[PDB]
Amino acid sequence: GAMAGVFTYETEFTSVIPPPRLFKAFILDADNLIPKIAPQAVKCAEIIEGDGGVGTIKKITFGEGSQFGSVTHKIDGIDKENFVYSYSLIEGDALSDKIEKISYETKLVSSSDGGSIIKSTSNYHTKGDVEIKEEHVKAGKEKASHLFKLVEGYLLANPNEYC
Repeated sequence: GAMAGVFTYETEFTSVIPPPRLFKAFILDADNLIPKIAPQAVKCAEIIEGDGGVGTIKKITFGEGSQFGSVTHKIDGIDKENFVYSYSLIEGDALSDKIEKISYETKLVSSSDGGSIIKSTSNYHTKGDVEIKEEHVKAGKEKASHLFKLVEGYLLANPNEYC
């Protein structure tokens, strides 16, 4: 059979919002928060199976900004105490004959200046010859970035929320 491998890519960015509020809002309430503040980004998020914990399958339908496309995610793990959230891409444009799955990890690490470091790990499950383009990968890193700034901007404007 064809060669199975994992291509791992790691990216980091900072936030003025510390991990508890940021993980509660940006991670745990993404289904409610993002459609509400960025409808052009996320139209809706519907749970296909499960209740919200590990093993939950959910479809995220994009707004006009992503031509009303969609992704299907499986929740691999949630650590509310360590601000870690793992999920896999089980249906999406990023998948192909070459890339059968993409496992993701988002970790919120605190800093002594009262903020967060948002560490994102992308694990591509490859089949056969590996041909991962830097432009294709960075388009997903760029993607997540422009949206987080809408989230950050809203949390700063609404301090009473997610306390």
